[PDB]
Amino acid sequence: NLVTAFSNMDDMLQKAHLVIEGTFIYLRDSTEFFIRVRDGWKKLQLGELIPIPA
Amino acid sequence: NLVTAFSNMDDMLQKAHLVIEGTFIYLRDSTEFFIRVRDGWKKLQLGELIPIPA
Amino acid sequence: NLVTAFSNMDDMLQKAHLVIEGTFIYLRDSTEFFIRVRDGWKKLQLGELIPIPA
Repeated sequence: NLVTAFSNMDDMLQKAHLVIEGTFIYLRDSTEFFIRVRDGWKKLQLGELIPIPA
Repeated sequence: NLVTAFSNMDDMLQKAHLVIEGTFIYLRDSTEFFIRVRDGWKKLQLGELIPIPA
Repeated sequence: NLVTAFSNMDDMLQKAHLVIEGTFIYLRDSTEFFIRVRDGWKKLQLGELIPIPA
């Protein structure tokens, strides 16, 4: 539907049925993103962390 | 606005006016993602399929 | 929450507190995408512009 999150990848992996296909998944611990697709997930390619200006 | 989908890329290509710029596009057949932008689309870089745990 | 936008990267960089972590950020001028994460942003890897069919 939109975007949800999990503490980490393993939490995401065990809750495949709680996420509808085509939804974005944020991993709080690693600040990474995955997408729930048919029969699994796919990792979104993200760049290096851009620190917030002072 | 958010996220929509098409069966495949060609269906997406012929419906450019049905998707507002800045929207995410899921291709059901290839489980790929595109983003509708100014004057076209851009393919989102996704990783290999991560199979669901047994 | 979902998706928002800025004219360009610099406008985005000065408004870090206007975007909640886990939100997608579209840059109108460069038609690029970033994601607001913990302590900053991360650039989404996008492909070359796919022109709209005539």
